[PDB]
Amino acid sequence: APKAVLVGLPGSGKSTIGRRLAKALGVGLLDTDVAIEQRTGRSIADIFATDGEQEFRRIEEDVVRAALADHDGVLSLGGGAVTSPGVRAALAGHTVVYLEISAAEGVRRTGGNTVRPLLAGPDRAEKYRALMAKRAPLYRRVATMRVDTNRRNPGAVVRHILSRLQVPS
Ligand SMILES: O=C(O)C1=C[C@@H](O)[C@@H](O)[C@H](O)C1
Ligand SMILES: [Cl-]
Ligand SMILES: [Cl-]
Ligand SMILES: [Mg+2]
Ligand SMILES: [Mg+2]
Ligand SMILES: [Mg+2]
Repeated sequence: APKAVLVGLPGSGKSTIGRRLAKALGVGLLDTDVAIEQRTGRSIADIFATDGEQEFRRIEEDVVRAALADHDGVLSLGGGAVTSPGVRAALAGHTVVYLEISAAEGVRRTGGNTVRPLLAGPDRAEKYRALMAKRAPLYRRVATMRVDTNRRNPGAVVRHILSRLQVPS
């Protein structure tokens, strides 16, 4: 089972923190979005476009649950996985690091050409605020450590992580 599960909105640093925390802990990183693409042979965008979000969430839940059982390193969950009650259930007992980010920073960090079915223009900031407002309690409900990625150098936030995993609380 994972040493740590990372959750948070798109732009919260899951891929990069993932990478640094994993190196620090000395194991592999698995991103459940990547795992979904590997298992299905499909892009996430095609699943959303052609089959819809609800089908995506069921697939995702299955993959997340498998990963929680079979992966031994750092696991990063796609931003919306926590909207699935079964995903929340499966996370019980695990170490769950919530990467918290404000809307301004998250919006800036997600504005390139990455395809994002649930975060595409116009009014991307409005869409980001809506995801944040809805998902905030869900992230909080599952997390065991929360770290602020707004301003600290990643390498830093991670220190809050390696150190924090190690001592009581
Ligand atoms: O915020 C979301 O719900 C998503 C985030 C991505 O990681 C992908 O899992 C997908 O585009 C859905
Ligand atoms: Cl790594
Ligand atoms: Cl899901
Ligand atoms: Mg990096
Ligand atoms: Mg894709
Ligand atoms: Mg299916």
